[PDB]
Amino acid sequence: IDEALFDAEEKMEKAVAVARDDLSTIRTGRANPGMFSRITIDYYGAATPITQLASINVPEARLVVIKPYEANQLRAIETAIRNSDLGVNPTNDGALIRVAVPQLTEERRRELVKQAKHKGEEAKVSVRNIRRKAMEELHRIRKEGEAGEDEVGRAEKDLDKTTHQYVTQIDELVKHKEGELLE
Repeated sequence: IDEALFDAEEKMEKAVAVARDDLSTIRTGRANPGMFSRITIDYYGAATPITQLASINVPEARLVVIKPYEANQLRAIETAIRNSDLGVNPTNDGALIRVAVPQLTEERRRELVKQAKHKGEEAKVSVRNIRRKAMEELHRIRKEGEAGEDEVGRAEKDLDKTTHQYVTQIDELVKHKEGELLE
């Protein structure tokens, strides 16, 4: 009864952490390491993100220079960024990669808004399933009489409040990203 509830809340908090991460990978004006973390290369038969194979210094708000842990790899990485949906032009001074992040085209903004909204919807749906799982658990507990009708009743109101609070937090992260996209 407490397990179903305390473990649900913790799952929710975790889904909100994941959502936050996922949303930060969204490309935007003001470059950041976040957008590169989803681009990855064939590193000896398995894949591996550019973010475990290189260091990502961000000089200007609209420039990013990268320093691969291994100098021969420098090229495969440059290829990766050139392939991304990020719509960016890579370059290299032989040991490092220069990447100037063009201004978002207006059409591309609305595009990425839709993406951010979708990630929210995804994370909110999963919070709701976490809740349904524990809610079905309390319903079980009430049927088999392993706690009083008043106990469970209280725990159902508490879960509902907790769920609402985390769904609301995900809408926040969305609205913030969407505002960040439109200036």
